[PDB]
Amino acid sequence: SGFRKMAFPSGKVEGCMVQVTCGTTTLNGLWLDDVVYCPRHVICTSEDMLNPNYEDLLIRKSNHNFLVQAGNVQLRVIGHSMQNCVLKLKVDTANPKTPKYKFVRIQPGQTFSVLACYNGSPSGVYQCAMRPNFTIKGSFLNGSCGSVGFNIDYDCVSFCYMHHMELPTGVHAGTDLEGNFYGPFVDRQTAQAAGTDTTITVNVLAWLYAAVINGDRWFLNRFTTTLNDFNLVAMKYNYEPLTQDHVDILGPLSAQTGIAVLDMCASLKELLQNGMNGRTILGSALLEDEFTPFDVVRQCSGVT
Amino acid sequence: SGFRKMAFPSGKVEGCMVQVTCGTTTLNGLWLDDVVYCPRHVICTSEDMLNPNYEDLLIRKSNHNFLVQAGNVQLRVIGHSMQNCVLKLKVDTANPKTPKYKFVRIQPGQTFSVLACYNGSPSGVYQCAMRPNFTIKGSFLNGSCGSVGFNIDYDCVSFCYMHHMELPTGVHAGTDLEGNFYGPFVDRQTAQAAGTDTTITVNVLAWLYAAVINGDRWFLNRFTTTLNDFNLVAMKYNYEPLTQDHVDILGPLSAQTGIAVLDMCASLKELLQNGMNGRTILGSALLEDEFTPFDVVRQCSGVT
Repeated sequence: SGFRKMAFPSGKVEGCMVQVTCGTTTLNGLWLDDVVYCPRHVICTSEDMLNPNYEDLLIRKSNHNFLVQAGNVQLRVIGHSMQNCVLKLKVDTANPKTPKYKFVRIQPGQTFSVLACYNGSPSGVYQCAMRPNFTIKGSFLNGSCGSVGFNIDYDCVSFCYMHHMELPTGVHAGTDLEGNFYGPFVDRQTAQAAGTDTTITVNVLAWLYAAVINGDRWFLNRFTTTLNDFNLVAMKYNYEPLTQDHVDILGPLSAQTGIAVLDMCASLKELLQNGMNGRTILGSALLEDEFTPFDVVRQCSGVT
Repeated sequence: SGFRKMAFPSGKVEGCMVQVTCGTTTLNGLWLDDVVYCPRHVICTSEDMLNPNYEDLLIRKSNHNFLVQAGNVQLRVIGHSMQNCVLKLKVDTANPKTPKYKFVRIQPGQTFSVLACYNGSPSGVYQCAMRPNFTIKGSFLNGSCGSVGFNIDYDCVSFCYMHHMELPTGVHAGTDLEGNFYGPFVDRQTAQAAGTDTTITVNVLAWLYAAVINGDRWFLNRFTTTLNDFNLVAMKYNYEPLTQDHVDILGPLSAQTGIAVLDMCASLKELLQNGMNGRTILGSALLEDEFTPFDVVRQCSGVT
C-alpha cells in the first residue's frame, strides 16, 4: 500500500550521460551507440541566444570544437550534424553502457522521469508530465540543458524529452530526441508565453482510482454523470475534455475497484464544485494529474 | 528554476539489488562486498509471522536454503548470520558493482530515496522522510521487503533504511542496515500502532525558503515572531518544536534570501492560522515537510 510520485530507476540513463562543451558553454549530452545528442544551443554565446542563426553559427564549428567527456575520459568527435534543434556528435567509440532504446515523441498528459544532470553528472531523478500547453514543470538550473526525460519498459529506455530552456515564467521547454520542440517553442531568448495549463482529467481519475485502491475513499459519492455533463464542468474548471478513449483506458482501473468510470467522474465533479474542505487524498490537498492510468496500474501491480 | 520532490540517481543502488528466497518466500537483498543483507522475516511462513522465534526458526536453516540470485545468475552462500532484524548472507563472490558505501542510522525529519524492488529488480525510485513517529510513507507492495533507502554524497552511498513491513494503517516500518528498527516496531504480525505523525517544522521552513528562491512569495508577511511564540503555535498544529539548532541549520537559506528565520516562522505561523485560502506554494496546496534544509540547498545549487 501507499502511492508515491515514482520515477523509473535511472541507472540505464546515468550510463549515457556525458558532458558537452563548445567554446565557453558546457551542457549535457546523451551518448547512445556512437552518437552524442545535445541541444544545438551549445554553439551559442548568451548574446547569440537573442537571435541565433544556427546554420551560420555551425559553419564556424569543426569536430574538434565539440569537447565530449564521459566521466573523466575524453571522446573523439569524428562527425557532427544538426537535426532540427539537436546536434548529433558522432564519436569513435560506441557507448559500452548503451541500453536497448527508442526515441518516442509523447503526447500531452503523458508522464516521464527526468534525470537532471550538470557537467554530464546525474544530480537527481523526478517524475514529470508533458503539460497540455507543451511545457513541463521541472527543476532545472543553468547547466541542466541536455538532461533527458524517459520511460522504461522492462529493459528498453524510450527517450522522450531533452531539456532546452526555461520560459520567463519558470516553466520548461524542450524537444524530443529528433530535435523537434514540444509545442510552439523555439531555442531563442525571446518572448515566449505558454498557453493555458489545463488539468489532465484522465490522470486525475486514474489517481482517484489509486486513492480508492489504497484506502482513501471519503470522496466517493452516491452520484453518477454522463461524459457530456462531466465535460461541461471540466470546461468550467480548465480541465481537459474527457473522451470515450480516456474512459476505455480507465477500464482496467474501473474493473479492479468496481467503480464505473462515470461514477468516478461524478465524484471528481463534486470535488471540483465543492473543493476538498480541508481534507486530503493520497497526502495531497489538490487533485494530482501527473499519474497516467498506466502509471497507476504499474505502481499498484509492481512492474519491474 | 522549479522545485521538485527529487530522488538521488539510483544506478549505484540498482547494481546491489539481488533476489533472496527462503522456502516459499521471495524478497530483496542488498549485495555489498561479499555479503547480502535482507530482512530476517525471509525465513518465516505467513503463519510464523504471528509469533516468530527467529533464533529457533534459523536453526532449521542451512546456507543452501538461502537462494540468492543476482540478475539471472546464482550466488553461492557460504555463511549466514542474524544481526538484530537482518540476515547477513556471506557469498563467495564480492559484488563487482559495490559502490563506496556507509551504513547510517538517520534521525526523524531526515529524507532519503527509496529504490522499490520486486524479485531483486528495481521498479521505481521516490523520495521519503523518516517521520517523527519513526514510520515512513512509502509505496510498497508484497515482495518489496528488502528494498532500501539511501542518500548519496558524490560517489558514496549511505544506506539508511531497509523495508520490513506495513502497519495495519498503511504506513511503513523498517530497519537501518544493522537490523535495528526505526521506532518501537517489531517484525511480527501484531497490533502495532504508530504515534502522532507530527509535521517536520524545519523542513517546512526550508521548503518556504525554496519557494521564495523559486518566485512563489505571496505568503511572505510583514510580521516576525520569537522561537517561544512560534513554538506555542507549532504545538497547537502538531508541528515539531523548532530549536536554535534548526534556526542555525536554516542560516544559509536565510542568508541567500535575506529573510530572517524568525520572519519566515511568522509567515509559517500565519499560514497555519489562516490556511492557504485556496492558493498554492510550489504547486502544493499543503505545507510540504519532506525536504530538509540540505535538500533545498542541494537542489537549488545543482550538486551532482
